Amino acid sequence: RDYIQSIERGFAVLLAFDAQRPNPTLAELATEAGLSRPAVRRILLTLQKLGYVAGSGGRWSLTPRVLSIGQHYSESHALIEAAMPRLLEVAEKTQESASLGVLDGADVVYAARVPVRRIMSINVSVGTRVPAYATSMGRALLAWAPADVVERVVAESTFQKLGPETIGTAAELERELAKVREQGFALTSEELEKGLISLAAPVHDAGGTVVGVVACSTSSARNTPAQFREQAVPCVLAAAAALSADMGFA
Amino acid sequence: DRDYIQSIERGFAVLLAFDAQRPNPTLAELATEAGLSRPAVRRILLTLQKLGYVAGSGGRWSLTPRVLSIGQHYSESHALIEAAMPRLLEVAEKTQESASLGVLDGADVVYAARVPVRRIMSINVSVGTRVPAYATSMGRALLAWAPADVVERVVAESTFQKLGPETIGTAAELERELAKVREQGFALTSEELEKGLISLAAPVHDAGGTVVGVVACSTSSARNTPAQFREQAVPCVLAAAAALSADMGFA
Repeated sequence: RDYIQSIERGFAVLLAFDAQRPNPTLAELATEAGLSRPAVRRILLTLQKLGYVAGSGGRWSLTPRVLSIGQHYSESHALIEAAMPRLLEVAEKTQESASLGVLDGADVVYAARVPVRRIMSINVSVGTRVPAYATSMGRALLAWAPADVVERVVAESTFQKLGPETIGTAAELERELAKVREQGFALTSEELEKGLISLAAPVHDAGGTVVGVVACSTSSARNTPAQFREQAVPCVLAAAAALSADMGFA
Repeated sequence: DRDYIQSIERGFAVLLAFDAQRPNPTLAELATEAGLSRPAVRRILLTLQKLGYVAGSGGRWSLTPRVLSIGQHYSESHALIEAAMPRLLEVAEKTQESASLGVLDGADVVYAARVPVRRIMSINVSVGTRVPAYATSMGRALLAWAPADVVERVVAESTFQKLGPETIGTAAELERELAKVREQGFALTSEELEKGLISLAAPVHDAGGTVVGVVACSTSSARNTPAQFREQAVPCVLAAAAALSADMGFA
């Protein structure tokens, strides 16, 4: 009708790949994608012609051309490049990795990252997805968002218990959103994962629309939430403010 | 069995039509760029919208962040290492020197891959060895075309301590070195990491134009002068980096 299911299946094949299993057979991909082998074979051959996969010896690999499509999101969103120097200022000051988060349905996606080298690794790459309900980024992105947006997120939010302190209910989400509006930032402790503490502050575009958040995380082994707030809040808010200015916010 | 699904090609053609020049384009702008009819592109946009990859409003369209999540199903570093091996062997055979792939990690360069040669008196590096970006050919070739914020991080995290007789000691000096590298197309250093050690590195690119590593090669001043080594080794360090760049889809 207006729905091209093969496009869906094309993505399903790409997403069936595991970063840690770089060279699967057709059969492994089709089982992962939940698609028939003839479907997967035809998709693979198309993706190969387009330069996204390479096939050899019954096995298949992604190519770097697979990162190229993602790079178009960044190229067409100037906030990403502008973010980098501001995130570096956060990472240097705190010695904690600094990120730009953007809303994508019920998830937040890490759109840009300045990592710090520890073994005590708070591990996410660009394109990593985390639920909005359970994160500081989520809350700083939803605190000033429309009610319909929020409901649409809530409807899709699994509200899993991910850490010892993860909120349970949407009624509870709403109480955290209220705090964020009063604070001007979100703080979460042990909600996305055991031992994980995060701050995030909203970034505004020229219209005063919250288009992203500057975020910084620590381990509870390094700081208590109150310590992390006292230490890191000033530079997280200053980074978001500058980034907002960069976008033409007044 | 047809081995080709056109609408998958068209889906990508539409996704790729969004860029710095078309951040929020209309249907007509997208259809023109993709080389497709507007009805076809309309149907593809509506499918991509349902899948959460684009968002449409007021006759204009945007990529959502969802496309970012595709790349995380890939390790480029693993792939670069695998593709590197044959090219590094080529370099080791032509130069008679251990050939390495270097990658950037913060202010350090890591020896990601290595093809060693056999000498009694040897240049000793294992995979995983880190050397500072500020003091090395590999560092300089990894930084010379890197975004300002990447160079800025290195600077903030570098000690700039003297390691060999000729190590640069300042950000201003590093910056001058990087300009020389942009102009040369490769880095050459001598005596900056250790007395008697001379090094060359050339940048490697992937499909998206990003410098993803360097092909590198070192010698001893007992076997070569810096000018001598640059003569005999640069051509094939360059050819190896260019061949590996191609393996990685660089146009």
